[PDB]
Amino acid sequence: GLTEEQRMMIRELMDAQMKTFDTTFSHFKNFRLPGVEAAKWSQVRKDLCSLKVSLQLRGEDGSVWNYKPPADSGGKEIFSLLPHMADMSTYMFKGIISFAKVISYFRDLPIEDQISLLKGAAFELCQLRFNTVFNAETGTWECGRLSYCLEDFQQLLLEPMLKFHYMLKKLQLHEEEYVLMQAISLFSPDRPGVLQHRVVDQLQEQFAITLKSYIECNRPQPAHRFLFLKIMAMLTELRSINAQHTQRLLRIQDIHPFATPLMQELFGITGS
Ligand SMILES: C[C@]12CC[C@@H]3c4ccc(O)cc4CC[C@H]3[C@@H]1CC[C@@H]2O
Ligand SMILES: ClC1=C(Cl)[C@]2(Cl)[C@@H]3C[C@@H](Cl)[C@@H](Cl)[C@@H]3[C@@]1(Cl)C2(Cl)Cl
Repeated sequence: GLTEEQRMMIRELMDAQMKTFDTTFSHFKNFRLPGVEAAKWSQVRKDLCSLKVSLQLRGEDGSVWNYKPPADSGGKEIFSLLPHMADMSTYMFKGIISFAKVISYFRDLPIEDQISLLKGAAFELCQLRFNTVFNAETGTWECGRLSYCLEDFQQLLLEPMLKFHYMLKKLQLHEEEYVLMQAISLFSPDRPGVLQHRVVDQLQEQFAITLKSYIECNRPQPAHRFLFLKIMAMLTELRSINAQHTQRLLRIQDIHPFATPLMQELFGITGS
């Protein structure tokens, strides 16, 4: 029940996803691993312990390395996973940038708006891709040979990022619905610095109409009533999480620098 333009739109998004999402993380390599003002620190300590994961690395030979993080003992040990997480997020950001550049509607925007949209949406598209490898039964992001497992229930769901991942996963979305969510987030007309507000706003409305129509054509079941509105509400929540997490990053960076060059670009840090 989709128009020709709508089916072409979904095809181009699925094509871009297929070419730029390394779903087995086969090409994520050479990453760092953990080794073998007072009111600012209190806040940064609160920021960093809201996400506690162990790390597992499965070797191509069948060997397994497992890392269990330290407890907070009021010292620098809270930063032990930051270099690794910077490398993983940088890796994800490159895939996201490649995704945008493959899409015709994005290529056709002026380069300054391309940049402003990527700065605005890179984190959100990263989270959307990570949700597709999240295992909600085991609390683990399964990234090929790497796994990130939440450390020991309804308590962890208090953290908005974690509640987001569990709630989005339980909607049991199709690949097409995920990539349309990525498009709607990418083409957000109200990101800081956007000039072609009207063009971006019209593109976003078309991706949202395509998603609403896709759901109406392919999901008649009572469990999926209001699915389109649930997704849109999740995208609003993701924007709030984006703003919250950007402020945590800048606080951590202020007292303990760790952002990679690509992270600095996307998040406004100039090097001075
Ligand atoms: C997720 C946190 C805020 C967002 C931070 C971030 C945000 C963006 C990014 O590219 C990398 C990282 C690594 C550290 C993350 C933090 C670790 C704990 C904190 O909640
Ligand atoms: Cl998404 C995101 C990724 Cl990707 C990183 Cl590198 C990390 C990897 C897995 Cl554990 C997800 Cl939950 C986290 C965060 Cl919030 C961070 Cl910590 Cl940004």
